[PDB]
Amino acid sequence: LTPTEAAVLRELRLHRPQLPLDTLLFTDPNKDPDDVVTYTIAKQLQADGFLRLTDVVVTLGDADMRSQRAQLAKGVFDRLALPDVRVARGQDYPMTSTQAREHSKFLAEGAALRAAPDAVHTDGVRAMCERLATSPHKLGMVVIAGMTDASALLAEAGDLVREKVASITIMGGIDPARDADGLVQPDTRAYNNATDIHAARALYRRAQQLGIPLRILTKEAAYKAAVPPAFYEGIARNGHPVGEYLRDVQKNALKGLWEGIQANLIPGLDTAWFFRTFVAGALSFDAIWPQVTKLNLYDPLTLLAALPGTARLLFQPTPMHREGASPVEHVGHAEVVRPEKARLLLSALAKAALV
Ligand SMILES: [Ca+2]
Repeated sequence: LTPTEAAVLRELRLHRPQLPLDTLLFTDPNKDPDDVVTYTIAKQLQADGFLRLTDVVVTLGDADMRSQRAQLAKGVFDRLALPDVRVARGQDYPMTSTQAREHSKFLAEGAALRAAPDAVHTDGVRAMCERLATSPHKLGMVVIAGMTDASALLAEAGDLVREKVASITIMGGIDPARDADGLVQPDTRAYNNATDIHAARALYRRAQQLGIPLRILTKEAAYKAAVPPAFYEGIARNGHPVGEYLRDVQKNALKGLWEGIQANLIPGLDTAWFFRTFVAGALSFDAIWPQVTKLNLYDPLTLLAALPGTARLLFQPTPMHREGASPVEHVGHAEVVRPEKARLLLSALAKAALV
């Protein structure tokens, strides 16, 4: 670690809960770095007693694709010394031919990290249901992917969820328009909502009907707290296979995008877009990489917003619910009050986890 990377951690450790929060995670890894960065910081947050990641249900793609994502997730948890995490593939959800193409994106970098098929399960949220029935304390639900399985969990176990879930924290989007009853509803444009829009609608609505507090972190929250390439270069620096996966995934993705834009293989985007997005022409990528200053970490910030100790340190969520209704909070650009502490905590946790 670095000195300032210690003081923020030291500071976080002041806010350790009495018991770690048992956590149910809904995730779609290996189409970008986001989800695996989250597993990485979760490792350190588990080490320091903020959470315990008991169950992970994986979505995005058809049944076999979800199993591949599940095997990848498993492989990462194994390499993070998190051997107890129970990973299962989610259930089928509606897919056009177009979605079947797009939802099947699976980075080559992840192929070699895949655990054996028998290391992961096929029965979705069943174990989560069984856990909800037998847990002595309330659990958190963290949603960093499409909402097919999170919604199914509420549909199947609404009785249990009402009594046994403390909150549902979601990397999603809020329609500026409330529904007929003034309930918050998902934005059709936010990636995790659009994966299965009807499941997202059903999750946002049913959480409020059941009185489960909802916390929605939207993409603009990540902008202030975006990290440089050194976040990635740093975690890979000691040869940790998860750190190396992450750095390679982020760098290769950005490289493919620059080169495709440049050659016009990706005609709808231009150099000007790339520069506004990642920085602040005819160049090769090794000349562009050092200029990159902004890399967004949506899913990790979402996990940070889900734990009371981390959230108090970084955010002031804005209430969105009608008076006396089931609570709904928004974390957007203005609600991230210590973005530089956020950036530092993210780096500290990630580095610590890979030691
Ligand atoms: Ca994700």
